[PDB]
Amino acid sequence: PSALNFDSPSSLFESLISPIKTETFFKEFWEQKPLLIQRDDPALATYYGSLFKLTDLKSLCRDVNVCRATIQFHQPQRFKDELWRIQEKLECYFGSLVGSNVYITPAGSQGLPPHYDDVEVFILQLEGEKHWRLYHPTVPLAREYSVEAEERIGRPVHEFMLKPGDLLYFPRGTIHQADTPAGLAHSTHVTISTYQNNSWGDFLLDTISGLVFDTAKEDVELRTGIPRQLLLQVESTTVATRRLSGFLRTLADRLEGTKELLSSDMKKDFIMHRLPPYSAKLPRLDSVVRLQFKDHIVLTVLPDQEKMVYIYHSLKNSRETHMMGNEFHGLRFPLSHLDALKQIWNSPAISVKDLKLTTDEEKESLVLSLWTECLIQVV
Amino acid sequence: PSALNFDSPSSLFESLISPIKTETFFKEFWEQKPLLIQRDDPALATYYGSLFKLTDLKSLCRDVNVCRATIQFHQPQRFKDELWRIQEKLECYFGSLVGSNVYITPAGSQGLPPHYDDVEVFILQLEGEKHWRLYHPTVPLAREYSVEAEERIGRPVHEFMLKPGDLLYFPRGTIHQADTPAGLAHSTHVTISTYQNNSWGDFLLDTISGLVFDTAKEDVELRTGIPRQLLLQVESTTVATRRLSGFLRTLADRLEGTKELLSSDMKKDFIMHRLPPYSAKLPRLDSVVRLQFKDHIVLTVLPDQEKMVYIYHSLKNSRETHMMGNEFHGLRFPLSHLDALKQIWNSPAISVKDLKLTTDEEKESLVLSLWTECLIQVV
Ligand SMILES: O=C(O)CCC(=O)C(=O)O
Ligand SMILES: O=C(O)CCC(=O)C(=O)O
Ligand code: NI
Ligand code: NI
Ligand code: NI
Ligand code: NI
Repeated sequence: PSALNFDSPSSLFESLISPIKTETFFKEFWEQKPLLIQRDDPALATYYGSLFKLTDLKSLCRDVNVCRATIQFHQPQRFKDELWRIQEKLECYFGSLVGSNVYITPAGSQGLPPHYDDVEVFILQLEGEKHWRLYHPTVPLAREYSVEAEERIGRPVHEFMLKPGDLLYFPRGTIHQADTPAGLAHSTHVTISTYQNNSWGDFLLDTISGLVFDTAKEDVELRTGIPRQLLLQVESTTVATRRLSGFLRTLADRLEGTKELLSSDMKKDFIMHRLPPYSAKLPRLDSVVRLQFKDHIVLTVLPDQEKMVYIYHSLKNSRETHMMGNEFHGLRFPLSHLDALKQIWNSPAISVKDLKLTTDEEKESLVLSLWTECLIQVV
Repeated sequence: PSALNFDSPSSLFESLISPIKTETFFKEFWEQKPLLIQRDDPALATYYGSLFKLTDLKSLCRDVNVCRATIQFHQPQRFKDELWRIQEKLECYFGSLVGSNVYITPAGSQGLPPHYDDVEVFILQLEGEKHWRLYHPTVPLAREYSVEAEERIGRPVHEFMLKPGDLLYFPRGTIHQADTPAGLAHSTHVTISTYQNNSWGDFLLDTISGLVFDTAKEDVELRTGIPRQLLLQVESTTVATRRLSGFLRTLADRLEGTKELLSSDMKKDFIMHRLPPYSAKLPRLDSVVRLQFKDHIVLTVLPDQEKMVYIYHSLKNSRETHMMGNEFHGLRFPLSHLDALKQIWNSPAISVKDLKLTTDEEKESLVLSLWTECLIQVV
């Protein structure tokens, strides 16, 4: 029960934070307060120790980093399978990119100075022990990374010692600092982070375009031009703001009677950069098929590059470049197939004929396209 | 009085639409209805005929185009000085890009089919005569260009014959079509268009980022994360919309007590692409200086590339590439100089000492920087 169960994405997250119940996690901890899970499991401790060892550093020696005294290995999932398998499922579960960093510090040495990150972290102690001290956030759910002055963080709210097998979680903004106790053993943990720039402010901005565009199609006021030279001014004018206020309110109202939101980049960016699935009968129109690798698929309606249904998937993504950000697989379809696509999605199973399409050739053609992209499966 | 007065941008627009008064224009015509200005001025007619001749086509023969029967020369201001001088001032006046196209059609031949443009046009008859027919807009102040079916445009609302010296204006969305009367003479006019994508919907979207960012800095709710897998869904959820509605309303309210709006790209794009000014004593701290080429300057506060005052100008822009869009001059300053910058702007004159800056070296240094960029002038 303490071992990681990779059956499903949700089954994995359950085991990762075991014995804490997921229901409890999201209810009292997630994006609220830190959660220390000290364990007593020799097996899990040994498992954890396999995720990344000091020696793994030499075997693989931008990849690493040194902070005066602390060695940081970036995105180990590009080489370590177990982690790739872990973070992959985490991405499916959270629906957000999930990267990780490894921190290695020698005995008796301090680590990075007091600071707070801009992501949700999941710390796993792999080797040795680390002295942690968490402080109250100066910026709850902070959006950017920052270091703070000791004269500002106040006094620790929670202090502890992590050892192999333990797991530490805390929301973005949580000020922290750690050091390796004097002695012989060095410390080694990996920090699995997610939910970066995945707030409502990001969602609002990632959907406001489609809203304005759809609304302006019926409100001539939005289609009206701006004052002359407005862009040449050095200071905004009350009218302009007053005007924009009404427009925001109009948008608001229209939204209530809305059921569609368009992702300008969020969806695309996620699928485009996420990890590929851990990978270490031909359909007829009489067949019964269903989506596979759903947690790796995404769809939206965008211009041709008129408006067509686009299917983006990450089955062909590179794990060697995950999160390194040093650089579009899918399918294009006419709106007429949208509903059909939505049927396939929700339906746990479905017959090719039941597709709400015009003719059987396209009824088949479609499922045949999806099949070549490894998205469809026959029963 | 009918001749074009290039003293100032505003003096030019006045002469362009002469004898119509600008006050009348913006009050009853601009973005409202078409305005036909038939004239009787042999001088102006001859002037107009110089702006672009059939022969100018050969002298310069993506540049041209042929539509079955109609020849379209694109962006003539890249070679014709008078036009460059005209459109430049128009850009200063409108604060929006101002491009132009030339249409040449032989006698007795129809032109493009019925359609409506997505820009504010200013048609100038240069040679010959053209039979015009305007129809009611099917999409008032349309945002995109489109052709319409004769079975839809209804019956002409205004019909006329343009001849050298005349000027025709109509807002975007105004359906139209023209043909060259049978005979000997061909038609030649230039269409000066502006205000493309310069609506409130564009402004809202071009400023919403800075608003959310500034608001989220005090509203933790905006900083809160989105539901898991929200980006993996195929259909929005009432909650999400309801949520976004409140956020829009919050933004609205905050705006009322706001006095600052940030341009994400609008300003930058304008200066970056506009035309350069028509171009065919060293300052001391005791000097009295004032901005020159103001209508060609713009400022905003953006990340370093922390937040610094950026000055962008178009004095070094290429007229040969204007509006061809087949591809950043300015200065960087610390916020501490912003107010000083704003002083220089509003002030019709000002002494270097009066700059609200810390020390005299920077009081001078600043004005010296601006001076090398050709922005400052001494009295
Ligand atoms: O190990 C350390 O010194 C601290 C690492 C850290 O800041 C983190 O895991 O977020
Ligand atoms: O000259 C023509 O045939 C029509 C040109 C046109 O559509 C325009 O000037 O907007
Ligand atoms: Ni950290
Ligand atoms: Ni310690
Ligand atoms: Ni037209
Ligand atoms: Ni005719």
